[PDB]
Amino acid sequence: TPRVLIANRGEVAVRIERAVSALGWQSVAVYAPDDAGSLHVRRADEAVALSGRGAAAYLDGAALLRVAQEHAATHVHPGYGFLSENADFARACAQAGLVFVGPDPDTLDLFGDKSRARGLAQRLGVPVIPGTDGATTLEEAAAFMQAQGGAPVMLRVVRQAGDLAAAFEQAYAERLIERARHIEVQVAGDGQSVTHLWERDCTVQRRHQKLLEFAPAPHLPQAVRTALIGAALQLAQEVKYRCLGTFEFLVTPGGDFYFIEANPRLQVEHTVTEEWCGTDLVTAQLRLAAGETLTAVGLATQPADAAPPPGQAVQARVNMEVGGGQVQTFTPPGGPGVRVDTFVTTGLTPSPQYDALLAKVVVHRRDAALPGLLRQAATALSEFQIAGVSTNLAFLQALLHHPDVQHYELSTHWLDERLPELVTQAAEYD
Amino acid sequence: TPRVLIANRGEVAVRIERAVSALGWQSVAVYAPDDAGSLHVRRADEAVALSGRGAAAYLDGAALLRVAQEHAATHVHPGYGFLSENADFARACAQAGLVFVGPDPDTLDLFGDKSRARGLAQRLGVPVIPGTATTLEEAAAFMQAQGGAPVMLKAVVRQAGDLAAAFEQLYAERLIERARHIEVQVAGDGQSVTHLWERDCTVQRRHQKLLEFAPAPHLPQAVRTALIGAALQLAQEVKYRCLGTFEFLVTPGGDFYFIEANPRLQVEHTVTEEWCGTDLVTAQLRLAAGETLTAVGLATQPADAAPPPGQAVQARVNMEGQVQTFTPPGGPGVRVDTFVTTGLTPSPQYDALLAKVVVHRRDAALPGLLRQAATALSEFQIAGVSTNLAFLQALLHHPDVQHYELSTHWLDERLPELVTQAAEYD
Repeated sequence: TPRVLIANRGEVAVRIERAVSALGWQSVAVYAPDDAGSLHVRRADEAVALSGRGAAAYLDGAALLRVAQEHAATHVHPGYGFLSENADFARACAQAGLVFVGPDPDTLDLFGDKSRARGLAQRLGVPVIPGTDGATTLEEAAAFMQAQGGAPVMLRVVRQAGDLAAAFEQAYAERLIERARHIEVQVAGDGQSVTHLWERDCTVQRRHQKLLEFAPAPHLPQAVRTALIGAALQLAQEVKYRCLGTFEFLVTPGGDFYFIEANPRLQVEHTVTEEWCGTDLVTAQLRLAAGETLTAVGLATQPADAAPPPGQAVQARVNMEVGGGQVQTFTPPGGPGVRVDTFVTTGLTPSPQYDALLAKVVVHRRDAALPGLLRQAATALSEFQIAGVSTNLAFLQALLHHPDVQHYELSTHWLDERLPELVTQAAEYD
Repeated sequence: TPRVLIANRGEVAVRIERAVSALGWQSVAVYAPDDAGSLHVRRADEAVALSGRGAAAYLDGAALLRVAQEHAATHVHPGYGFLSENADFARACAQAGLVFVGPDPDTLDLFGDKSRARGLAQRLGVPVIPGTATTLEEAAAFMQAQGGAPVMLKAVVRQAGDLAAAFEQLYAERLIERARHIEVQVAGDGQSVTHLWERDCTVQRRHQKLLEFAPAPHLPQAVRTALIGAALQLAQEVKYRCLGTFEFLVTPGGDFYFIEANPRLQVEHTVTEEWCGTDLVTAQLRLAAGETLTAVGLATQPADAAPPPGQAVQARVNMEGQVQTFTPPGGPGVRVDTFVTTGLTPSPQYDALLAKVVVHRRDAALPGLLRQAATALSEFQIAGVSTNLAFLQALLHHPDVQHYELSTHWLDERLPELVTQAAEYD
């Protein structure tokens, strides 16, 4: 029976402890003292204190390897963030007789390298953003910028050939892709075959942090869907992918797409796909790591144009925001069509060592119309009673009532452009 | 846009507010003053105080009709309990231009009368429990013809000589031993009928359900198909509209007997919802407003339709003070339906139900569901009132429940054992 070391904390470590229990396996959690009131502590079958201090304590690869040895772990689940994309760490697990819950280290190395992941995309016919592939010839950043014809470029954002030398100095030539949606494809594999759980749309972002994530992508034509999934399946198949991974794209209004990132791990938003599709991704992920087939783990091996599930779901990230305080009242929404993934209980004082996430609220219904889903999600959020720390709950409600979200007339820059209006609107919910 | 008067309170009234909302419709809630801390007050689009007191307040038919008139309601949802089986009330709604969310009043009468419903089952070939107008010389004659098997009087006698002494404290029927409680969920649009398969509610404390399973664990398909086909006969026969449940006792070899037709939503609709991936209450409302099964998203399907994969169970968390801490479980595979929030003081005018906890998984093996259920309940933080949480845990860990080697008399027989056991979980 596996003994799974959860090399992570917070809402993901809780998540993992619940999939481990569902399998009849055992879990070993780790914690830093400033994290000790976290639900992931109590929820493990056994929790092991780290001698490190902060976020640092969870990133000490050799410390985690000591924990694993000392407590007879067989498997290491890195969750997301921390060491989930660290190929050396995966190697070191492998070396110590531990199975890393993730693809092979060579695949970690590949998808973690901008230049190798691009070249792979290019060799398979998968479009990528126009850019400088490596280094940056740099007086010429101007030359590529001149080749973009007046269109803006990201290093900072450079809009004029004149502004380049000065903006550049502040601190690698990519075309700025404007008016696009962020659409990503969930993959799974067993090392022989690959499959998919369709898509998610994570377009509503605040300085590149995702706030609202939708499965399906609203108002997406099937032809674009089947193309996105086909691209993702080609990437995964080419590396003989094992376990879970997500392939991220920017998609223009007319359905052009650009491969932007391969995340070779579980993601925060895996929850929306779970509730839309009626599937447990994390038990599947664990079983795939332990050597079962897609068919044995209960994932259908399906083509890119497979008809998507009916219904719809959205996840909202509830954040503390910044600030401090001890959590005094904390009573997340529940009941039909709502699911909440957290680590927070009453009397917790969150530590600034860790990100601002307090809870993820997933809302799901079985009809197709977006406005009805947004109304349901706003209601569920309005039932979230938090006292003692400040949150984004009003801001989430302003998002969910905004017309442009109601028609999904959105791009990845939508929110940053409208931040003052949205902050005004949020005071009606405060 | 309909405005639905919710003639009820507590968790079901919150349930119905949620379904009305999903539809883009409007709710009007009602409450007695001592119930004003309930979630169903604030969760409704508009809430109205009753001038009655406690439970009585909610049973005042004419008062409710006055609320409906004054607030321009169009539909009345009676939930379950209270006036949900009251045919006179249903008639009165219709008279006042309010659509009663449930079947026609002639069906409420029929299914509310033991002798008419027995009679219907009999005409249709559906077995009913042997039984009896009393006369002690009808009771003792029946007891004899049962050749020594026990018998119940209602509305428990083991020996002929024990009868008359026992009698006075009425009709008589065979006591059905070693049976499971299996019930079939029906839905109709008045033209056609369909089902969402079965539930098992065998674990009972003096006839009060505590754990309710969908599907019925370790049920042969042949027995499923028969149960469903019997229920579908009963419902097609009355051209049933809306939701209704047909309950049976089932022997270990698969004999079954019709025991009750509940022509309404039930408390344990929630387990079927999670197992099947269906919203029964929005269907029910749409069905009451005259859409077809098809139009409301319900497959019209035969008795032998293959059941959905996975499994689900509901546990009823009961107060059995002021609620100082209330933090229900959550996360993947759990759903909690309540009305309670921190600082509510429960009124002893209303039943002991605090929360329904529904746990759902997509594999087949029962012990793993039980384990999941137990772990969810261990996360339920309640302070200020006493609950049945530890008791519920002892149920979930018991080997007989793990093997589903149960009957409707199982818990009652083992109550001291289980009460001992529960002590380990607090």
